[PDB]
Amino acid sequence: SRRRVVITGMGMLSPLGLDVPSSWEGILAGRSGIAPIEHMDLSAYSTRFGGSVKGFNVEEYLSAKEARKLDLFIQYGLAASFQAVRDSGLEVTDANRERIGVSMGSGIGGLTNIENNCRSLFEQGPRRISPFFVPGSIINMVSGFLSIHLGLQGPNYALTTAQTTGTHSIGMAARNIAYGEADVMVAGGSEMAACGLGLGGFGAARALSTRNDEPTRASRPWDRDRDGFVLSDGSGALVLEELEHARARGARIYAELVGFGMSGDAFHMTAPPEDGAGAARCMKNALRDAGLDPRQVDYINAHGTSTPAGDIAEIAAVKSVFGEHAHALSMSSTKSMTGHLLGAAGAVEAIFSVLALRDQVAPPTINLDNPDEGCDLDLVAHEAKPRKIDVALSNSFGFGGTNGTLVFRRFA
Amino acid sequence: RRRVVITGMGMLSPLGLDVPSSWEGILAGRSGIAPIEHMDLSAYSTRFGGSVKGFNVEEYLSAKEARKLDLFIQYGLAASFQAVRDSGLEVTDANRERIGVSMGSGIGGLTNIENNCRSLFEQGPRRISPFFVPGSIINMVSGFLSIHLGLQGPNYALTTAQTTGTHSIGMAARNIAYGEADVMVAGGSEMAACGLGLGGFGAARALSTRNDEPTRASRPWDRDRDGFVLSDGSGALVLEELEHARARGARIYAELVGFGMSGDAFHMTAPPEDGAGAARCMKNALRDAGLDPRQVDYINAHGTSTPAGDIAEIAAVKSVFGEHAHALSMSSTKSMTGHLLGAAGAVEAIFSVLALRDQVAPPTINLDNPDEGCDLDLVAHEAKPRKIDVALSNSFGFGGTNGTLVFRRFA
Ligand SMILES: O=C(O)[C@@H]1CS[C@@H](c2cccs2)N1
Ligand SMILES: O=C(O)[C@@H]1CS[C@@H](c2cccs2)N1
Ligand SMILES: [Mg+2]
Repeated sequence: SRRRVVITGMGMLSPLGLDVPSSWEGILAGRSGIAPIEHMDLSAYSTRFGGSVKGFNVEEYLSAKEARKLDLFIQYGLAASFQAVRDSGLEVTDANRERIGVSMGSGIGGLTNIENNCRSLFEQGPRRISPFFVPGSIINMVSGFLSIHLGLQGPNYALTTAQTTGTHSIGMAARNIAYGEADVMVAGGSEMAACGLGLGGFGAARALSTRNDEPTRASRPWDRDRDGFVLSDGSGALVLEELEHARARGARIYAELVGFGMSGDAFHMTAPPEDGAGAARCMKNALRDAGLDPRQVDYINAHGTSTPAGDIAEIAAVKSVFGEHAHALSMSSTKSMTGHLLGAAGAVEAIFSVLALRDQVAPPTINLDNPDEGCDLDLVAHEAKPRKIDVALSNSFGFGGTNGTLVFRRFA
Repeated sequence: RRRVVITGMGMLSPLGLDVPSSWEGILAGRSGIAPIEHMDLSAYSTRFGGSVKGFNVEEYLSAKEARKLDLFIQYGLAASFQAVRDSGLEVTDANRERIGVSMGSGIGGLTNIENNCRSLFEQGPRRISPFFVPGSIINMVSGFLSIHLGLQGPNYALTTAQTTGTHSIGMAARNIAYGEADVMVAGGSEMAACGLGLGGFGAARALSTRNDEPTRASRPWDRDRDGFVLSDGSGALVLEELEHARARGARIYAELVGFGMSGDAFHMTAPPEDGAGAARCMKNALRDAGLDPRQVDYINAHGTSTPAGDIAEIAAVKSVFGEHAHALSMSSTKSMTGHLLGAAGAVEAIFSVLALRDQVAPPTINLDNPDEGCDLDLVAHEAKPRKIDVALSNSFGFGGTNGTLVFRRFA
């Protein structure tokens, strides 16, 4: 029936680093990747900081010429994907290229490119719109360009489920493998929404922290003084592989992907229900998918965005799903350090969950100085905590009330 | 693996504001293409397209709700509401966890982004709508539909450019087949007819510039074709597990038996001349369905009226079907509707289902002089009544992303 799926390669760009090891080093050290934004003038904006990718060199991956045609979200997605494939040791050949697919998504996609082309249109006229505008801006072009560059001929698609994108991308890619549509998938997400429209759009909704004087303290999930999320950029990609395929080529296996859950809240467009009912159904779906007792869960990488309503909803959802075991597991939000990578959040957080398994350590929730009312679980405040972790869960919730949960397990 | 049937359909297209009106146009060989009226294209090289005419969002949403939502979302919701109504499905506490949605778009909220860009550049960030982000992102058709109807099953959105509608329907069917849902609303929507859209595709020289005869512009496989015609709209299907459908006495249009995907891994905006990726995709879909290629009677082609694209599809069909390529009928309804981009696969799935219901191959209009090698039965000019037990619908998109759906008569 259903085939087993393992993780054999990972890649990342984040506010903490230009690859996985550097990012993870920052995570375990409790380092913030958040700083005043330097690439544009935000004097007129209520939020002037976020998580930028620092010192990205696209020329390690693509020619300058090729890169100029592509929005940053595509460049970031390609970088993460190339890293992951290299990390996997996979060799693409005529014998396997039809069995290797890609599903790299984004929540917002090419907003910066669209903005720049809109500026050209309004100020100069339609003949200043780039000939590469459409292919350089649409969300499926990470999958498109990766497939072209590596020669991948398997299932080729992209999800866009807002802040849940990365999680859904990885889960659905795993389903393709489990049900025999592919043997390998490169999956994850990328995001670069740090332009006027992005900061201004989230600003207009009053969704962002406005702690401009102390950006590194802004993202503080479950803390009583939290005041909205921190906008961040980057990408995560995983090479998912059928177990026997991985074993046959002597691949290094990080972990097994054992469970995937989805649900819809059917509640509100931008706010979760206070009781976290949809998130609870999603996690339960994922645990039953994995054939697990909830007591087997050791670590949860929370969605944990540093919003008042969101953070408390997750606590409620975890208490509902896990009962008294909610007090035995460890749960943390790495968004405390990275900020919120939107569509890429689930991808980078899947990577962190896998590394939590590899290194047997719960990443910290930094800035958790004063836990809010009811936020009385082990939230790994301040410092990384070495502990036994056999099963790790990663949650993402997004606009439209779209939920995703991934369950990873140590592989023996 | 559980069987999946189609129990409801909905549509907005250049030919009509619902399925029956659109299908009437298709069978009559009507063009939905006309000079664009909603903006000033005097300075553009292409000034026509397929618009949705006389859309009344207040049949579906309050004025307040509508003001928050980009047109592509309005179109998607309209098609979705129609399809759910057409299905007769009753959502209850007992089944709401088993009903999901996967409605996608290729480009999404270009018009809304354009309008907000004006506020940003002329006034600054403080004039950006508080609803800008949720009202513009692609997953909001799925989001809003789930909220309005109380659907708590799988909730997601595909964005695979011109293949979106096809992939959305295919992956939704997989959810049902493998037990993740009993019902899914699936398809796509698009409204890219703004300065950025016309200007963007214009800058790439991808559009027909036959401004003097807009209804003759979309001419798939014709020697005088000169690019695609940009169109707007939406399609949605209610997909349902067979026993679930039977239990409530649903009207079943057809069965969805196969879904294939592939990547060309060739070029960003052009397929390979031999259509190798499309061929692999169709073969995958047929194997998924457990069908011999000789069982295929009708193909609703991607058929965009681009030089490279059209010929690649013929080559792919010849490769997959061999001598049977001369027995089947293939047509492009884009000859009449133009190219609905992300919604193309959704409306074309609907047309394939209706081809099965009515036992008729829709025409490829404007096919006056077939190009070299385009010597299959392309149903030139007029609808052709024939036996159709199995119908295939193809979509190919930027990045070389391919999808094929296989539908069969349900007895
Ligand atoms: O990631 C985020 O910042 C947002 C806010 S918390 C979550 C939602 C759940 C339901 C609607 S919005 N997504
Ligand atoms: O739908 C369209 O108009 C375009 C052109 S034909 C198809 C492609 C296949 C491979 C890359 S582009 N998509
Ligand atoms: Mg921080």
